[PDB]
Amino acid sequence: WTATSGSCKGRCFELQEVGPPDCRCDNLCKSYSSCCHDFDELCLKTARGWECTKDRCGEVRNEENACHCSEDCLSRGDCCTNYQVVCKGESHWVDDDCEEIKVPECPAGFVRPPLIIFSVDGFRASYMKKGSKVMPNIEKLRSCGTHAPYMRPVYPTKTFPNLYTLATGLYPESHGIVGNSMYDPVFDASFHLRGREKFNHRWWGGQPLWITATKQGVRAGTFFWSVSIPHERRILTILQWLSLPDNERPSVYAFYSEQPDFSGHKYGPFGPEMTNPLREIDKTVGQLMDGLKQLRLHRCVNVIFVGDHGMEDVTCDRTEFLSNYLTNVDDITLVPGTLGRIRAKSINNSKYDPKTIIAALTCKKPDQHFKPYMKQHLPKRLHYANNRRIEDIHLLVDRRWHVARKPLDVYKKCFFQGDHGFDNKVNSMQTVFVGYGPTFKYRTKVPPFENIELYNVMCDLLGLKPAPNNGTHGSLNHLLRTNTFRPTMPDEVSRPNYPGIMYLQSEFDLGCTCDDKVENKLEELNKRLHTKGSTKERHLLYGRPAVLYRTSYDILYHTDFESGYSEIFLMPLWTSYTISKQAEVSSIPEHLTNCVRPDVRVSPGFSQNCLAYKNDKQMSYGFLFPPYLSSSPEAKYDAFLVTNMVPMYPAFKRVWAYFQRVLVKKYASERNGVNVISGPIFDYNYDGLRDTEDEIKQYVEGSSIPVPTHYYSIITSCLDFTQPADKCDGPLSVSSFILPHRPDNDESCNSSEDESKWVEELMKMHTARVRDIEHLTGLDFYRKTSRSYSEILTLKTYLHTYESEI
Ligand SMILES: *[C@@H]1O[C@H](CO)[C@@H](O[C@@H]2O[C@H](CO)[C@@H](O[C@@H]3O[C@H](CO[C@H]4O[C@H](CO)[C@@H](O)[C@H](O[C@H]5O[C@H](CO)[C@@H](O)[C@H](O)[C@@H]5O[C@H]5O[C@H](CO)[C@@H](O)[C@H](O)[C@@H]5O)[C@@H]4O)[C@@H](O)[C@H](O[C@H]4O[C@H](CO)[C@@H](O)[C@H](O)[C@@H]4O[C@H]4O[C@H](CO)[C@@H](O)[C@H](O)[C@@H]4O)[C@@H]3O)[C@H](O)[C@H]2NC(C)=O)[C@H](O)[C@H]1NC(C)=O
Ligand SMILES: Cc1cc(OCc2n[nH]c(=O)n2C(C)C)c(C(C)(C)C)cc1C#N
Ligand SMILES: [Ca+2]
Ligand SMILES: [Ca+2]
Ligand code: NA
Ligand code: NA
Ligand SMILES: [Zn+2]
Repeated sequence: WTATSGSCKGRCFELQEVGPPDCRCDNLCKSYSSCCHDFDELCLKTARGWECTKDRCGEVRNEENACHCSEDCLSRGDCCTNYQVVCKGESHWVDDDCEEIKVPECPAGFVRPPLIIFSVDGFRASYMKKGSKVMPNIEKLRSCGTHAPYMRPVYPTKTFPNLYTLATGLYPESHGIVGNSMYDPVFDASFHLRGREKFNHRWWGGQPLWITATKQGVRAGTFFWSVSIPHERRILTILQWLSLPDNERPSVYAFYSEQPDFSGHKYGPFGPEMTNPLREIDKTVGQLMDGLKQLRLHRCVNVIFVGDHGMEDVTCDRTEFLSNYLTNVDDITLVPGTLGRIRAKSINNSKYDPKTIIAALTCKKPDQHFKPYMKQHLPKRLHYANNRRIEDIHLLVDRRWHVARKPLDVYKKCFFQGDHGFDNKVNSMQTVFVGYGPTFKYRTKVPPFENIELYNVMCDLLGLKPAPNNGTHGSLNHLLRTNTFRPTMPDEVSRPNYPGIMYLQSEFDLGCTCDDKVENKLEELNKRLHTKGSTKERHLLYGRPAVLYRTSYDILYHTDFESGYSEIFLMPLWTSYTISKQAEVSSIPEHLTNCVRPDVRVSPGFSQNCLAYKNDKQMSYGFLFPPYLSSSPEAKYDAFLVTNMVPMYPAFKRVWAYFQRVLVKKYASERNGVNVISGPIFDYNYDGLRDTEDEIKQYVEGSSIPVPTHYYSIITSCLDFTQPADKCDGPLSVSSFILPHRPDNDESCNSSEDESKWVEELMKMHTARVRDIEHLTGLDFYRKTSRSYSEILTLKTYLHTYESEI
C-alpha cells in the first residue's frame, strides 16, 4: 500500500529511495505503483517540447515548461540542451573539431571526472560502420576517443544478463541473472520480464557498480529508467544532477535506451526502418554532449557508449519444434527461443528421464538447427552451468533459428524479424564499445574484448576498488591514458621437485611392456644433457607455468618436451613442446604400438599402471606429447614414458590423435612454428574451477588414476609470423581449446566421417581463453616473456573465435 497523497514538490527524481510510509518520486515509483499524486505534473513536464527556439531566448521563466530558455536557466541547471546554440551563438558539440583531452578540464569542486554510461539495447557492432552516415555524434565519440571494432557480450546474449554483467563484472552463472526468464527451485519462484518478482533483491547477486561506489563514498545516479520516461527527460535529469552542489552530486550516471533493440525485433537488424532509430539515438547523444558542453563538462566527463548484445535475422518460420522429436512433449517445460532450457513439468514425475530426452534430441534430422547438451558439456567459454537456475538440459540454437515446444506456441501466444540470445561468439551478437574522455586514449583503436572486463575499468575510472569479479584486472589498461591498475603476477605456491634417476626398472610392476631393450659416449653424454634440461629453452618458451595451489609435483625434462608431473593426479598438469615450421610428422613404429615405459625418475607408487587400462573396458590411454612429432627415432622412446600417459576414452582418442598427428603440424606450418602446452582438466562440479582431489567422480577402474573431464591446449606463436615461434622478439599470438573428454562423439553429428570432416569443427566450438584454462588448472602461464604484464593479461583474455570479418 502507498499513501500517494504526499507531494513530489522539490523531490523530482530524488536519489534516495523513500520506501516505507511515503510516496516516491524516484524512477522506481512507476514500477512499484507508488508515485506521488503530482509526479507526472511536476516531474514529467513536456510543455513546449525539448528544444529552444529563437523566440524563446531570454523568455521569462515559466515553471510549466519541459525545459528552459530564460537567462536564469544555466545557474538553475535546467536549460534545453540546445540553449547556448540557439540563444548564445554557440556550436553543437558535434560540429567542433576534436581536440585531444590531455588532462581533465573540470569546474571547481569536481573531485574527479564523472563517468556516464550510455547504454543502448540491441546495438549490433556493425552499426558503427554501417550506420556511420546517420550517426555523426556517435561517429565523433568513436573516431576521437578509444573504440573497439566490437565488444563480446556474455551468453545468453539477452538484455538482463548482459546489463547486469556490465554492472558486476560477473558471468551470469555467478550474478544469478541467467536469462530474461528464470525458475529458481530453492525459492520455488519465477523471474519474468513483466511483473514485480524481478525487483526482489534475492535474484540479483554480486555487487553492482552503484553499490561498489556507494560503499566507498562515491554517489550514484539511477541505473534503471522507467520505460515511459522519454529519453529527452532522462538526459535532462542527468544534467540536472550534474548541477547539484558537490556534496550531493553523483559521480557515476547511466542512461539506457530501449532502441535500437525494440525496432530490430520488428524489422530485423538491417531493415530499412532501422535508419530512424539510429538517427534518434544519435540525436540523444548530441543532446547529452551539448548539455555537457553548456555545463563546461565536455572535457571533464568520461563517457562510455556501450551495447548489451547485437541482433540477428530470425523469423517464425525458422522454428524447430520439440513436438517433432519427443513423444512425451507434455511432460517437459521449455524456456524457448534463441536458446532452450528444459526441465520436468512435474517434480512428482519419476518416469522423467534426462537421458532419453537428450537422446531423442540428438542428430535426429539432417539439417537440425539446435544441439542438445547436458549443461556441464556446453563449451567452457560460455561459463553457463554453475547455477541452480540453469536447467540441466540446454539447447544451443543455430543463429537465425528458434526452438519452441510445439507449433501452437508460435502462432497462438508472423510478427518479428530479429532476435538475439545465441552463442556469444556469433558475429551478429557482437555489440559496441567506445570510451571518450580525459581518462581514455585519444583516436585509439583497441582489439575486441569481453564485457566482463568493463566493471574493473569503471571502478578504475572512479578510483574504486572492484569487488571480486571475472574480469582480469589490467587486461584493459591499454584503453586508458591514466588510472591504470598495475597488477603483480601471483606468487607461485608450490615449488617443483627436480628428480634424477632414482629407480631401477625391476622395481616397477605396472604390467606395461615395451620393445625398447635395443642398444657410446658421443650420444650418451648428449641424452644425459637432455634429461637435465639442455633443450628446455626450445620447448619452454615463456617460463614454466606457476602452480598456484599446494601440491606435490616434479619437473621432467626430455629432448622434445618438458612436463610438470603431479604425484597426486599421477599425470602431468602440463606438458610443453615446440614444433618448428620445418618439423616432420612420423608414425608410431610397429614394434612400439603398445609400448609404455617406466620412468626411472618417478616411483612405482606415483606412476600409472597398464593393468588398470587393460581391465577398464571403457578406458584407453593417450599421450600428452605426441609420439608422431618426435625429433628422432631415439627421442621417440621418451614419448612412451608412463609419465606422459593420460586416460582417454577411445572415442576421444579419435579427436586427440587427429589434433596431434595432423593439426599441430598444420598450425606450425601456418604460424611459422608453434609452442604447445597441453594437459588435463578436472571440473566435475562444473564451477569453472580446478577440482581438488576429493571432488573427482571417476577413476580408471580399480585404480587411483583420475579421469579428466577435459583436455586443453594452449598454442602460442609470434604475432609477426615472419619470425619463428622460438625466436620471437615482439608480441605473441595465441589460440587455445578446452575439449570435453567424452566417451562418445554424439556432439559431432558427422563423426562417422573421417576426422578431417568434423574434428577441427569440434575444436573451434571449444575454443577458450588462456585465462579459462588458468581457472580450471590453478596454473599461471607466460611468467617469463619480454612483454609487459598488462599486455600478457590481454593475451590471456584473448579468444580465437574463427568467425570471419565483422
Ligand atoms: C567469477 O568471479 C566470482 C567472484 O569472485 C567467483 O565466485 C566466487 O567463487 C567462490 C568459490 O566458488 C565463492 O566462495 C564461496 O563463498 C561462500 C559464501 O558465499 C556467500 O557470500 C558471498 C560474499 O558476499 C556472496 O557473493 C555469495 O553469493 C552467491 O550466492 C548467493 C545466494 O545463493 C547469490 O545471490 C549469488 O548470485 C552468488 O551465487 C553464486 O555463487 C554460489 C557459491 O558461492 C553458487 O552456489 C551459485 O551457483 C552462484 O554461482 C554467497 O551469498 C562460502 O560459504 C564458501 O566456502 C565453502 O568452501 C570453503 C573452501 O575454501 C570452506 O572454507 C568452507 O568449508 C565452505 O564450505 C562449506 O559449505 C560447503 C557448500 O555448501 C559444504 O560442502 C562444506 O561441507 C562446508 O559446510 C566459498 O568461499 C564465492 O561466493 C563466489 N562469489 C560470487 C559472487 O559468486 C567465480 O568463481 C568466478 N568464476 C570463474 C570461472 O573464475
Ligand atoms: C547501464 C545499465 C542499465 C541497467 O538498466 C537499464 C534499464 N532502464 N530501464 C529498463 O527497463 N532497463 C533494463 C532493460 C532493465 C542496468 C540494470 C542492472 C538495472 C538492469 C545496469 C546497467 C549497467 N551497468
Ligand atoms: Ca537487450
Ligand atoms: Ca571444479
Ligand atoms: Na581399456
Ligand atoms: Na557422432
Ligand atoms: Zn531484444
